[PDB]
Amino acid sequence: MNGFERELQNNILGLMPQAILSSEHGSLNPQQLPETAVKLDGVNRVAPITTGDVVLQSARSVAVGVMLGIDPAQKDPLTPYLVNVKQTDLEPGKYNVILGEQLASQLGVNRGDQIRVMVPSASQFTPMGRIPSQRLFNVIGTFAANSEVDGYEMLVNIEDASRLMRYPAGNITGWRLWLDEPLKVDSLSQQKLPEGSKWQDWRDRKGELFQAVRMEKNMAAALEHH
Repeated sequence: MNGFERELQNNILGLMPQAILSSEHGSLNPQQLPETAVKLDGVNRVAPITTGDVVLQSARSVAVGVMLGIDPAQKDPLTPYLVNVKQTDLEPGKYNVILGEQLASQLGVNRGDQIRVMVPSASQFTPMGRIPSQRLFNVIGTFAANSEVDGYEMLVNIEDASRLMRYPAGNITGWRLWLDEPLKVDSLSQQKLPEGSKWQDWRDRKGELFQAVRMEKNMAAALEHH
């Protein structure tokens, strides 16, 4: 690689979940499967996460995002890129949100504004048709990492995220993994997993990027026989 793999890993895969150990169906109960029980190879850090695709509406515009619900007390890879805002302000029940700076710009919002956050996946039935699980969140700041995630990721309190996802209280999406070697997810996904758990990874969202990694090695293989 021309630094290709290193750049992909530091600038794309650094700032998004590389993999998540979730439950087979629906949400995960961390009393059933606690952090202590996450015993896995090739993993150097684990953290709880609640994540999903969201639709955002401000006073002026609409946008798509990826909600990262985190334990505010634990450092996230985005923590160094926070712009004049502390992650610990994502207190549970406050429905605060730190937006990627470009996502904030698309929405025309600044800290002190509210945005409506919808999870159409988690819609509730009514006699008048299905409505998205939704709630207003309070913008408290931004992050600026100069990465694509600036345009769509947002950080919220994990419990607030779980509520929006309509999970049972105390449940989470699963355990976010940081991998020694994130380009090896295909092999890592084959390892022994806790019963009832399922592996997912960054290929779900960045399929063509993973294909590029594979095909660029194939190219090396084919064009440099030596």
